[PDB]
Amino acid sequence: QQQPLPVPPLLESRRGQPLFMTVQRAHWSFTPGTRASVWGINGRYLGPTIRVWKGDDVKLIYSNRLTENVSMTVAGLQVPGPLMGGPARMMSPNADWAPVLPIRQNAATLWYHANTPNRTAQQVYNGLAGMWLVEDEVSKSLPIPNHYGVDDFPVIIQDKRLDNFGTPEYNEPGSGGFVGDTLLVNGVQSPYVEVSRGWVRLRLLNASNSRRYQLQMNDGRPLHVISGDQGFLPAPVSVKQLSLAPGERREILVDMSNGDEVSITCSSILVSTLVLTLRPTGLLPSLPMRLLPTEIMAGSPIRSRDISLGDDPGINGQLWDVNRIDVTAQQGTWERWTVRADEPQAFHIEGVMFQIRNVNGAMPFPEDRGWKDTVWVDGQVELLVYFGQPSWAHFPFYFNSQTLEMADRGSIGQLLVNPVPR
Repeated sequence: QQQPLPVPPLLESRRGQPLFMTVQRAHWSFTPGTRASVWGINGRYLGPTIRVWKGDDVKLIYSNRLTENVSMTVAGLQVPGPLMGGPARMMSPNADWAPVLPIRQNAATLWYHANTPNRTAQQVYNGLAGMWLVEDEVSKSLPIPNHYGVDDFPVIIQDKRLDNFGTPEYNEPGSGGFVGDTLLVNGVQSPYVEVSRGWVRLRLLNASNSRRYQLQMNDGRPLHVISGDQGFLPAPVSVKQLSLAPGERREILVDMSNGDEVSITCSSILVSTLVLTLRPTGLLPSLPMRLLPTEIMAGSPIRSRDISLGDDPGINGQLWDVNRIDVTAQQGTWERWTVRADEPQAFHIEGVMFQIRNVNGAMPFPEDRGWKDTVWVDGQVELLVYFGQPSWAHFPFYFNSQTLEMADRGSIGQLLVNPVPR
């Protein structure tokens, strides 16, 4: 018998007031199993789901109540380098950080997490992560499920290794990324979610240190993808197996009208491949033919770049160097980036949005044709990157392996985006 899917509380303003985020040990009552502690935001394991609106200027007030330094970031958020932030905006124990974020991007499922240099893998694993939703006029008008915690749920996936009491424990891997043998969704092992007989929206986010998931429905039906690291696809895409690498987000719609139960499923070997069970209640209450009003146009790349990742920490043969700018781009411009990895892993770029143009010389799958900020690289990919945000030498954007331990080990590069205007 599984436990109910925990629904992170929705944290939004509306009154132009600040969103308070206290990084702290989770309450025992939110901690599994019953001995070791875990972390989160505001007393929870993991954090609340933030919801903001395109056009808002949101005041975030972070407070660090942990015994070590913590820097927090919103992955996929389009803001200037100094607002990201990272090591230059790190919070010492008991200190705070109150940035004002100008939300200007389209609707998307983003996420926030600790990005403390050297401690990212451990801090995210410990529970320093949560979902971040951007809503806009488009998402508000779409005929899709949107009642948060009713027919629209966050699905935060993490693979862990539990101690003798059922509490996730971390052991730094000697090589590569951390891999667990137990799946947790929103902090619970293979939970179920009770839904009515209609469409349900799941916002899938891979918040694991390194594991890449290959998701499918246990009854063989297709997964109807509607987004989108950086937003909606032009129209829904129905796939049999969905890849979800660390840091990727995809929103799917599941039709529970048949009144039957359906589960999403995925050494190294997992104790269970059960991700989330959609348990019908018998209650009664398609999909849209188009999501985005326009399959948005991409610009002409003025330059190309080549990025190489491997089984050894570093990018392009170099470890991350805070003093070194690896790429200098011009804001408002487009570039073609070729990313290669002989050791399969996800790749993330801060301060941009990109469209995958080719995967190993072939077309990318439909679910991968919208705007993104994270990509699974197994061989080579070609990206059409847009630099819509500015950054500065001491507040650069990072591009990195999404394998958390690898990033911690130096698989990070620095991107300077000269401001336009200036």
